[PDB]
Amino acid sequence: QPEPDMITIFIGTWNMGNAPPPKKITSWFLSKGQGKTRDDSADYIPHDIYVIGTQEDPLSEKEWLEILKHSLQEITSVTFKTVAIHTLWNIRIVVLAKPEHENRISHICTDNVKTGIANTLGNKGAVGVSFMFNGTSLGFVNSHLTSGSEKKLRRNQNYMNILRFLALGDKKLSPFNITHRFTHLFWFGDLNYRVDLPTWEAETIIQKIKQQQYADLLSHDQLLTERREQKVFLHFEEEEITFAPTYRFERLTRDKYAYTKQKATGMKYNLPSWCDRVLWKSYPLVHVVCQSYGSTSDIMTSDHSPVFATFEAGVTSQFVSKNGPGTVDSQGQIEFLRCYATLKTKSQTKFYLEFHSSCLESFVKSQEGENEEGSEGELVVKFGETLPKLKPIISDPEYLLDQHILISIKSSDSDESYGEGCIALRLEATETQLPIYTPLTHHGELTGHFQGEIKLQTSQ
Ligand SMILES: C1C[C@@H](c2nc(C3CC3)no2)CN1
Repeated sequence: QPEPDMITIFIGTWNMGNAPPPKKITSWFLSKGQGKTRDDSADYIPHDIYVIGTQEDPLSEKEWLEILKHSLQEITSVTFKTVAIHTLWNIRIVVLAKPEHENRISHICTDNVKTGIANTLGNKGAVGVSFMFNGTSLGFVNSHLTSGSEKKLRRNQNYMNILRFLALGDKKLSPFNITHRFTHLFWFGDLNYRVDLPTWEAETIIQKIKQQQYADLLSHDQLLTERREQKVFLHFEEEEITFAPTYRFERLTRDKYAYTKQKATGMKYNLPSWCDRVLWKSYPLVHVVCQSYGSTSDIMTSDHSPVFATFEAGVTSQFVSKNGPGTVDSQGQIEFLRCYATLKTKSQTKFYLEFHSSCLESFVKSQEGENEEGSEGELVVKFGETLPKLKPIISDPEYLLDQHILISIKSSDSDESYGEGCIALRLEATETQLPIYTPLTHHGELTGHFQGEIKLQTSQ
């Protein structure tokens, strides 16, 4: 039975509006409704992994697991195994996988983050799951961010608290937050970003939705505009939105958007918005292809419609050689040549690098770089040809070219990371000096760049 080099992943997000679901929710898992939808000819083909995020979920874990498993069994005739379930208040994440994957999945983590202080602590935050699928790390975040059209900045703050404080993946990757810990990271939920148009334009917006003319609405979507201005979700992807706004509907129909201000809304308007979203971030040059992104039309218990997204995701096998794991493979090496970091910091400390990768027995600390001034104000940290030669555990190019090197640049004075990035070993050539580049971030915000050349030796 061969190990896969691709799997498909279903991501669902649904704000259930504190109501039980209807008796049939299969359209959700089949990616049927509006937007980029899945071909009828695939309906019986199970996804490898289903990740369900709910918000305002009134069900017990048991109640929801029974509905989910019975739904998937009805669609696929497969009895899925529960990988993980984690709930914070009424925010929940469930991960189900095909039974054949049970001994491919390991290192299962769960965590949550509560966002806000005093007033603003008590119902918003995130839950997450991570695990290994053979040689591939997968992370999943379901977040319910702050509501309200005039709180986009609070949403952006919620995002930065969640990526700082959600403790998933390999705790040895200590300089790295979740945005660097996984081959593939999926972040979804009721992100609560709104279409920022005047209240008076509510009926105009509704008209546009009935005409399926989303362009003038998406140009005002706060998540798209905040992302374009690098305020949030830096280096994440989202598939083009081709489905109607998923909020705020009258319940038991989808024929009416309920946007007017009410006591129940705190006298806020809820103009039709794409609150419910799926984004991802994968390591450079790993296969990830969105194959569906849309909303259901027939699930009407909530004032939100469910959103689905499906992905092809590249995966690698758990590699064993005669040598590694448990020793180095003298036939392999990674050399970083003529490298320099460009940092936005005003601080004058010395800096050193750390190289972290599951292709190394443990992380490698460099010597300090040489600080110079850039022509436009910047700190440039030069490493020359002084960087430690990295000794991978396996030299086989079928393994090594699929790996990645995480880089942290740290202050000698404080040992704190000023920037984190990732370099793919999927090179155009081995034994050849080739340009490398990564942006550097810290707390998910841009702090600089790392660039130079790499020379990779494999056993071929
Ligand atoms: C309910 C179970 C659904 C299902 N059929 C299959 C295979 C074609 C035999 N896999 O799932 C069909 N109707």
